[PDB]
Amino acid sequence: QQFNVAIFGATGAVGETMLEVLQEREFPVDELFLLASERSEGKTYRFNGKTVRVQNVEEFDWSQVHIALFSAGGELSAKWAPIAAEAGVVVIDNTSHFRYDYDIPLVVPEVNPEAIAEFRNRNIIANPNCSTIQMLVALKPIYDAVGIERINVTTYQSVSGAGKAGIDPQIDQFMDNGYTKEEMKMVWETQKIFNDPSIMVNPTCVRVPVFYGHAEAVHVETRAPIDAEQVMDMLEQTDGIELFRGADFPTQVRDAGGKDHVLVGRVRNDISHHSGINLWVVADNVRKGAATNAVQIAELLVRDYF
Amino acid sequence: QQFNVAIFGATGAVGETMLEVLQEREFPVDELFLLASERSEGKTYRFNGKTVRVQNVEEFDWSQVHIALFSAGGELSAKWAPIAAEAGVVVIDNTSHFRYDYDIPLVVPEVNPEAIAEFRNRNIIANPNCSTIQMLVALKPIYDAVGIERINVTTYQSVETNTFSQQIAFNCIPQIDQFMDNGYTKEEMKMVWETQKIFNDPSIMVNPTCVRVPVFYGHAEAVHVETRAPIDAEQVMDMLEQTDGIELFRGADFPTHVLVGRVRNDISHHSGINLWVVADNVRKGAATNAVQIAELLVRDYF
Repeated sequence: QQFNVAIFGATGAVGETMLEVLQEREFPVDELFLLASERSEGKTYRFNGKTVRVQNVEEFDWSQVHIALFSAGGELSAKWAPIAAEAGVVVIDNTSHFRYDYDIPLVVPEVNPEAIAEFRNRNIIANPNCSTIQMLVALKPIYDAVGIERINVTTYQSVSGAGKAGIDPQIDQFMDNGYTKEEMKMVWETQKIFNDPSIMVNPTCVRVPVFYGHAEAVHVETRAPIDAEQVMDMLEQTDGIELFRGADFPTQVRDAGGKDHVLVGRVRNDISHHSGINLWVVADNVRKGAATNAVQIAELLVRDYF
Repeated sequence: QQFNVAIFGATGAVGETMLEVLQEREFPVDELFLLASERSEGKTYRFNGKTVRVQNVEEFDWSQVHIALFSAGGELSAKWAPIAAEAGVVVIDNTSHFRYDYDIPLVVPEVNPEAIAEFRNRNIIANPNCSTIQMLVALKPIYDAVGIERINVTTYQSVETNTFSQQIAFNCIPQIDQFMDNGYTKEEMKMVWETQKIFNDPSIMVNPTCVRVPVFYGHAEAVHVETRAPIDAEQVMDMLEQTDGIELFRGADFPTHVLVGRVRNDISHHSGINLWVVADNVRKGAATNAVQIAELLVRDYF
């Protein structure tokens, strides 16, 4: 069984990464379509040994495809995802646009793959922010074991918007709580994915002068005590996570290792407070994390619903 | 009344900063003596409109001095402080060496000026780590008002070379740091011990994360405080404006004198307070703190 797939925003960095991930993950693609604006039309890419030509989204017949991956910015998704959906395409959307819609599932496949069933509400599934993906993958085993009462998290990214490959702010006027509109969005994404309005989330989204890749410092207040050693064991077993325990010798120092893996380290309890757990979570290639999450959604969608 | 003051480690950066702070604060100095090893002897500095020559510590008569400010490294304080103290000098030591000794006070004048009294034990007062000083001045009003149950703090260094490495997110995974058995570095534990000592409170839990990546302009700290009674971030923002030496910043662009910003409660948890603390010259902070101790010593003890 093979499926027709579109990538919208195919000439952008995430869109290009999506093609690479579909190939690397050996997704059962029959025909691949690459969509962009008129200015990008005619550009060529190689996928599974075949040539694919970018075409204008304005001329595209959506009846050709089963699933579309969108990564061309929120306003274009706002316009085009309803149109693809109406044609019977299931859109996996890598923008902020549909993440907060009550009727649209927001999915991290290691955490809430059950939510994918709700694709039939609107023919759209929302891909979360890489920051939220990273954190939720790392926290889920802890949540499952002992519960989570409160998360305090600091995220770090470049001031310039570059560094997303790693290989070369407005106060929220409604909440009036001192958190920025980005920070509140993380709260809402986190609570949605956990499907748990009782989890308190307190983010600080920090811009750093110069930074390649993305990092988060995470403190969690658990509902039952848990030893750092236990959570390190859990994370080591968990899929998609690479745990770094630290090196005593040069030969024990490791590189990033994975293509799109959640890199975890500095795992430790609050001193004399074992219902407090601390960890840092890193993504070297931010785009590959986002793209991979989107493809994992498509894999499960195809498996259980097609 | 004027006092004879020595600086040991005069040619080091902190030593030079101490000279500058003594001058800027108009400390009542009779004679300033500048001390170092054989090699640095003969070097000159300007102080209070005078040329002062660096001399060898090995040949120095300590009976000349009332107060000495030390910042030549831990082993040298270990060597010279008991020697100076025996000669009747009150030593204010900038190193970590004496900080954790039960009979030596560790003093931040805004927080625990009472502890200076314990200088009579061994004629030594310990100056805290520059990052601990920075944090404790910001937390003191909060501590006084509602108390503090738990502090979680991250300290950041200021801005293949180290410069480039400090820009790579993968280095936030601390593969090559040396950890004590509880998962924390010596450096981080020192912060724990200094905080509990200065607040004179063995019950305050302290959880420090001391990092060299990412880096910010100035010396930044991110603090979460778990209080003993709820307090509004607006109350807290009021207190910090009505405290001298602290400057408050609003706006979501922070980190961007001691500066304090992003002050907010944990959502629906008002006994949680979050804030950033940024110092422009954290080394000058340490020097200033040491000179402040010397000031209270002169005023209240001499």
